[PDB]
Amino acid sequence: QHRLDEVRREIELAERQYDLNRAAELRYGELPKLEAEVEALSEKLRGARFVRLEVTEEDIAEIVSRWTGIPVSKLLEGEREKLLRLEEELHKRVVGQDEAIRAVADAIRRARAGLKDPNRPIGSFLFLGPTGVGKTELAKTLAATLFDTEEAMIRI
Amino acid sequence: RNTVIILTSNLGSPLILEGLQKGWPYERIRDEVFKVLQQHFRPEFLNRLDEIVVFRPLTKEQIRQIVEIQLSYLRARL
Amino acid sequence: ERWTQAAREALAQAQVLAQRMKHQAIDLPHLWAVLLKDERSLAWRLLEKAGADPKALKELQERELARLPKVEGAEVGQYLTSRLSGALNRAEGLMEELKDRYVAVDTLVLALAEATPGLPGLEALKGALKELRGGRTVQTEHAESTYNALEQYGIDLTRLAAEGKLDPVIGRDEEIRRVIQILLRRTKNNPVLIGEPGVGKTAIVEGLAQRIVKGDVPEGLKGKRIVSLQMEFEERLKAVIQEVVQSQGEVILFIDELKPALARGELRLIGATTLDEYREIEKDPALERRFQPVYVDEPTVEETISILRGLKEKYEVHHGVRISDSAIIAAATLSHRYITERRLPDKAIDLIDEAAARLRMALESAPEEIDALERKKLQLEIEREALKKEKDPDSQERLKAIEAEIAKLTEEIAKLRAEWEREREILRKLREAQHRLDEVRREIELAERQYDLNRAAELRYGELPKLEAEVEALSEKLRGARFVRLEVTEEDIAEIVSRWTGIPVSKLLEGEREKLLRLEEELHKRVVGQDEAIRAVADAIRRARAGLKDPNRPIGSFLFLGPTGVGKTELAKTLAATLFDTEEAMIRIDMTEYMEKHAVSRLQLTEAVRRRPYSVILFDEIEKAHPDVFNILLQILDDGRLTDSHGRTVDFRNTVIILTSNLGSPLILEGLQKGWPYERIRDEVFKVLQQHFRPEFLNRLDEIVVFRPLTKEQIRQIVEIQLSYLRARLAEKRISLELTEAAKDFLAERGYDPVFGARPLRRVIQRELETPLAQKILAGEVKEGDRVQVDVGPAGLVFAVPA
Amino acid sequence: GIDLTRLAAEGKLDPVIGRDEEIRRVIQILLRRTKNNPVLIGEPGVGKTAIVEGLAQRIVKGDVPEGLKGKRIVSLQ
Amino acid sequence: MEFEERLKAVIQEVVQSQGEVILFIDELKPALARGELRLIGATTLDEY
Ligand SMILES: Nc1ncnc2c1ncn2[C@@H]1O[C@H](COP(=O)(O)OP(=O)(O)NP(=O)(O)O)[C@@H](O)[C@H]1O
Ligand SMILES: Nc1ncnc2c1ncn2[C@@H]1O[C@H](COP(=O)(O)OP(=O)(O)NP(=O)(O)O)[C@@H](O)[C@H]1O
Ligand SMILES: Nc1ncnc2c1ncn2[C@@H]1O[C@H](COP(=O)(O)OP(=O)(O)NP(=O)(O)O)[C@@H](O)[C@H]1O
Ligand SMILES: Nc1ncnc2c1ncn2[C@@H]1O[C@H](COP(=O)(O)OP(=O)(O)NP(=O)(O)O)[C@@H](O)[C@H]1O
Ligand SMILES: [Pt+2]
Ligand SMILES: [Pt+2]
Ligand SMILES: [Pt+2]
Ligand SMILES: [Pt+2]
Ligand SMILES: [Pt+2]
Ligand SMILES: [Pt+2]
Ligand SMILES: [Pt+2]
Ligand SMILES: [Pt+2]
Ligand SMILES: [Pt+2]
Ligand SMILES: [Pt+2]
Ligand SMILES: [Pt+2]
Repeated sequence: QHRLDEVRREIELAERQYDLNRAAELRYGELPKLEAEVEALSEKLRGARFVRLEVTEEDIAEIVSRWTGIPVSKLLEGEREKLLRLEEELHKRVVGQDEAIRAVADAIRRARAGLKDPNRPIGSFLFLGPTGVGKTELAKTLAATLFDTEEAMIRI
Repeated sequence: RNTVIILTSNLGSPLILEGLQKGWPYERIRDEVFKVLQQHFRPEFLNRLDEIVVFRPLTKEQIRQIVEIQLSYLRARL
Repeated sequence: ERWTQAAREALAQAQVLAQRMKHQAIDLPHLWAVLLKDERSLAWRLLEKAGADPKALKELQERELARLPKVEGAEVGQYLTSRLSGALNRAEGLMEELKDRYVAVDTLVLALAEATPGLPGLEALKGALKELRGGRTVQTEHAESTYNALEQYGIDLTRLAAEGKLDPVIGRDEEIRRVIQILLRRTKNNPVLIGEPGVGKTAIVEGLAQRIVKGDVPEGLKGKRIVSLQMEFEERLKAVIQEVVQSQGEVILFIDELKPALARGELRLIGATTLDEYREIEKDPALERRFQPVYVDEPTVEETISILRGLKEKYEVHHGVRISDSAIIAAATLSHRYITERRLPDKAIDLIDEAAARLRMALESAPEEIDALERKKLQLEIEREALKKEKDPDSQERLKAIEAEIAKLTEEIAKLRAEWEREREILRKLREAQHRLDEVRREIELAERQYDLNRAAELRYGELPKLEAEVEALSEKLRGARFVRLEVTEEDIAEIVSRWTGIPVSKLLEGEREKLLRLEEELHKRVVGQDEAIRAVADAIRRARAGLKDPNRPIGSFLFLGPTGVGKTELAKTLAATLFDTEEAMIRIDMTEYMEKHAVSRLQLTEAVRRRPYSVILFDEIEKAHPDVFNILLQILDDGRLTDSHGRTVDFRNTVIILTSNLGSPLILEGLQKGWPYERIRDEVFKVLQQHFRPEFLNRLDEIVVFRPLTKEQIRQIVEIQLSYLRARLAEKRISLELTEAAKDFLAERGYDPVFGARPLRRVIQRELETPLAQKILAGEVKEGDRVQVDVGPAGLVFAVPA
Repeated sequence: GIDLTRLAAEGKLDPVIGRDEEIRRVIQILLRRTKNNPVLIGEPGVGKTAIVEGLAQRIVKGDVPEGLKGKRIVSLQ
Repeated sequence: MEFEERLKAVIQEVVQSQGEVILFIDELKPALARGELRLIGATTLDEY
């Protein structure tokens, strides 16, 4: 990797002095091997009982979780997976009011997927009905389940 | 563009409840309730709403179900 | 003409002073009094730097003036004392002894310094004056002496106007004349220009400036000088104001945006500000002695067009391009019709100026393409270097494809780089021609101001002729040049305009004429059925333009009657879009809500209209409104204007007023069931109307359109046009959406409702089609480019990709 | 001051990517007689400096038009 | 912690160690902008 890097500065430095000479053997011959050498060793570690040269989502999600909350979601769930189980997740905290969940869920799904004007909120609703039977709860739960946190709520 | 806008109100509450006691068709309720709305909200508004969701009263069972989920935190904290 | 404007003005100053104090002989004390205004005054500087303290001089000099006789009428400022005249003529002898082509104010101080016993002699004085290192043999119309407060913080417009520096202001004779008039008033001589930003208030002032320099202005202003002040601060401000008063009204001050020198009746001022900003000024009885307001109204498109044509020259010269008249008209029209922010004069120009700017940014068109091939060349140029060293002699030496490319590129490069030089050069001369072609028009006008028609003829002949054609050949030489930073056209304008709105295809192309003729088509592209309504509305509008109706009324006023959700609001919306290139041109008034302090809550209406003259105004449930509103409304239908809270009326002549109501709906429906004659319905329904609406109202309505229920097929047609967007939306993902007639029929079915109309269709299409389709897209079942097939079946619609 | 055009020359600066407009815009303003001193206005972390050092790299590559072709950018600290 | 005379003598001596020596300032900037000198700090919030 260090060579390949040095070799990149190397080449570029030639495509300035016009010394096509050097720049030649570098871009063709040098860079080729080095690029295969590293890609060779990389692959040479596709299996490592004590190593992983790879940096992945989990790794990212983790350091991200370190600054926020639960990699279980930050990571794992992808918008797609999340939006499909949406009605489930919501019901884990909001009892009944099925009509509400579906509507909100469908609206949001209909929102992503790109079937609505991009210049609008993901979804807008008007909750009607009795008091203390779901409304604010659903609003809270939505914030959490959809945005991985009840901190994503803003009340007026 | 990345926000969800929820708006609450009790404008149709009474009528909605009434529609549930007299047990008349949901559609009859929604329409009856909408009219009321048309009296306190500019159509431009009601028309730009993705949905007009109607929450209803809870059933003894649900209430118990809520008790359960409510107990969860206690279980957890304990 | 003979002495510099500086000294020249100094003399006039002294003369006017003589008059003010009612003197007979314009003596030295007068000249001193005006020359020694501030510490900054040149006469003061030069004198203090020589030895004699100016203050004592001025002090003692005014003493003499105070010890002079009070004459009368024809004896005031009757003549020049022998001493003064002598000094004045001695000043000329001193200018020749210095090489100054004219008599400046400093050379004038020496002369007087000689005619005044007690202060420094030539030797000392010439040395001090000399302590300003040359530059006095310059021009006569401007010696450029930056010493005094006025010259320090003020621009002398009359000066620029003198040297043809000001832009040709055209089309505001009335406002200028009014300003002139006001300055002559004894009671209120300080005119303030009240107008909106961009209207051209300052233009008025500089326009007046030019007239003064041409003697186009009456007496009393004939020699005046207009100075524009431009925003310890007050320390210098006072130094300025107190210096204008010492000029003795011979200098008018112009503030683009105090009382002691004013109320005293010695500070002649010209203002300019907003309406409301001036209203506050109208709260100081001592000041608000009525600065003689002069409301400069925003020019019409035609006027704006003339103005643009005026500066046409300047712009294309100061920027080196060619602004076609076509583009000019566009800048005026398009702005006045779709630019809600600024007001005409300004915005139109900004458009022309801003559309051209892009041509300047369009200079880096060569390097980009030249270097684009350069790098691309080095790519293959270095690639060969590797194929030259062969391990495969008769397999690698077949790089004749790459080598050939280098040549071509070496060709294209040598081409464009040299070809570019043409454009660049052709421009070189052109810009020079436009400059001399200007220096000539300046020279000529000059002559035509001093009867030296000698030059005015030799130039206007042959000379001028050349440039005009030379700077005409050079332009014709830059046809479709690779670097066209010349012609500015409609497309260019329309584009920058579209950048602030939408679709040049219409903004541009579409001419009111073409648009008004296809009106019924366009409307039907979005509104299904209700043919009677479209026709009526369309004909009313067409009848409106063409000029067959009172100019003082809205373009068209209507009352939509009939069922609900069958066209009314849609037509209203569609109209706004099709007629005003945007649904943003709509303004709704949900009357069913304004049931309280209504009147007050709309002078809101006036504002929307105020910012968007061309717009459709929709009043829902008109019957629910209270008599109060009908007045504001009725006032719109008549005279097509309206007075808001503040006062400044808003223009409604360019609006379309649609009013809805369900007053006859039931009867209308009944008439359709019992299938009785349309005329029988209309008449029956009209009676009802006559019971809730004042005849004055019903009579001032261009049409009383009646919407009717939709037919099964109409719905389907709506379903189709409704699907259009979904499609145009799914298009962004190359996803096609073909539905079965069965499917469409299903939506039509579920979509329409007897009492609600086609309102439900949307919710239906959303749930029955969009919701499912969304799940498929997120789930991945529907990918990019797929052609989604939709058909009916049990439990609702079913989808199918390909298969 | 740190010579960015030099760090670019030696290939020390990291690859700025995806900001053609802004750069070109600056390239422009850096040639306008009236106002030739362009100021980058933006929130912290958006990549303002990148724009500059990005421009630096172009100069060293001749990727920049004429009039800046040989220029040297120095960052005062 | 002529003052800077010795300070520089220190900072320039840590860099010559080649990152093999970490400097710890309990409660400099220049030789930190260009890119060099591995440092570990510690302070109150406001300062930072
Ligand atoms: N459907 C539900 N599922 C779970 N908990 C519920 C539900 N409905 C109501 N609750 C409980 O009731 C309280 C408030 O519920 P919520 O739906 O936010 O009603 P509310 O209309 O916001 N009340 P308030 O803001 O006080 O006027 C919380 O303690 C909830 O746990
Ligand atoms: N009558 C006119 N003749 C020529 N140019 C004009 C005229 N009126 C306005 N303009 C142009 O419009 C711009 C502003 O003109 P100006 O007369 O200063 O108006 P304004 O209303 O005072 N602007 P503001 O000070 O922002 O409120 C300049 O670019 C002028 O060239
Ligand atoms: N003639 C029509 N052409 C096209 N779309 C129509 C038509 N009639 C009704 N619609 C549809 O119905 C909805 C509203 O139509 P509109 O004509 O504005 O009725 P309305 O006056 O608003 N009644 P409501 O919505 O019930 O208060 C929109 O979804 C329209 O697409
Ligand atoms: N266009 C880009 N290409 C590559 N890296 C970038 C780009 N823009 C920003 N960065 C990176 O983001 C970080 C900050 O970049 P910078 O250009 O300094 O932005 P900033 O918003 O100005 N912050 P600051 O200078 O500290 O006020 C550095 O790590 C950069 O490498
Ligand atoms: Pt393996
Ligand atoms: Pt919350
Ligand atoms: Pt007097
Ligand atoms: Pt004279
Ligand atoms: Pt001010
Ligand atoms: Pt530009
Ligand atoms: Pt551009
Ligand atoms: Pt609208
Ligand atoms: Pt009402
Ligand atoms: Pt109203
Ligand atoms: Pt220290």
